[PDB]
Amino acid sequence: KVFGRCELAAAMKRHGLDNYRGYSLGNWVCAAKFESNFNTQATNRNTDGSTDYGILQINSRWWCNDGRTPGSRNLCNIPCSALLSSDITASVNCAKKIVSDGNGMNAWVAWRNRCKGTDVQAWIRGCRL
Ligand code: NA
Repeated sequence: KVFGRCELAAAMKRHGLDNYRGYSLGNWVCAAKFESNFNTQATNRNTDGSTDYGILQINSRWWCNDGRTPGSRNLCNIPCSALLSSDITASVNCAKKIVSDGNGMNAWVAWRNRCKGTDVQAWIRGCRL
């Protein structure tokens, strides 16, 4: 599924991401925009052989099981394929554990490089929330 900007903002809010660990909804929408372009089916191979899955490009190195990432963990206790669902529940639940792990949204390098410190409220402007 490719979400609209306001459609994803609404889904993230419904799933309790809005101000989760102090990150306003604009931060989550901005991160999703640059990680996946709002496409739940996005996958990208990392040089280390891990893979990133879904709207928030969650990495098989630590967070999900894809069966092809040697020496990796599955800290969200999920098949990485669950991160590709049109339903964002598994991505949201797993993103709550990632952003809780000590470095907040810096875990998303595209968030650090493209969202952090910017006018992230612009990402939910005009949305009926
Ligand atoms: Na893994």
